[PDB]
Amino acid sequence: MIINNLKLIREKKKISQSELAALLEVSRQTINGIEKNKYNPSLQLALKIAYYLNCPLEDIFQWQP
Amino acid sequence: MIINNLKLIREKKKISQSELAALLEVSRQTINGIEKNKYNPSLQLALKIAYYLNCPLEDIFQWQPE
Ligand SMILES: *SCC1=CC(C)(C)N(O)C1(C)C
Ligand SMILES: *SCC1=CC(C)(C)N(O)C1(C)C
Repeated sequence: MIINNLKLIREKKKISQSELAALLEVSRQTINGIEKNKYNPSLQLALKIAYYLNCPLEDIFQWQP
Repeated sequence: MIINNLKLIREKKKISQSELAALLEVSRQTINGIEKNKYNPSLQLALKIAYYLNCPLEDIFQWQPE
């Protein structure tokens, strides 16, 4: 019930997974897992992802009732 | 570290803790713990809070860059 646009946005910005993972200090596998909807990040990791992609968080992770 | 403004925004909007809790389907203790900086709201809960408070999530929850 959270939609995410992480892969689309990352790719539009021409950032690789390995590049984003290093900024975030997480495994590339964890970025990939999020992109593929296998699990969601904690709030802090989500905020760091938004910070390093320079997009509002709700552009990347969307919830709606 | 995340700094949050939930108390301030909630009270400016005249929403009580139990009111917010009901709307979000969580306990009042959960809302209070976020506001007393005990408790870490999940990404989903944070998104629900931003949705109903109708503020950008980063107005409510701010990561301190590090
Ligand atoms: S930062 C917002 C943003 C950038 C871009 C990748 C061009 N987008 O499609 C959105 C609007 C998400
Ligand atoms: S929605 C943004 C917002 C509303 C109000 C509660 C009046 N605020 O102080 C901010 C700017 C957080």
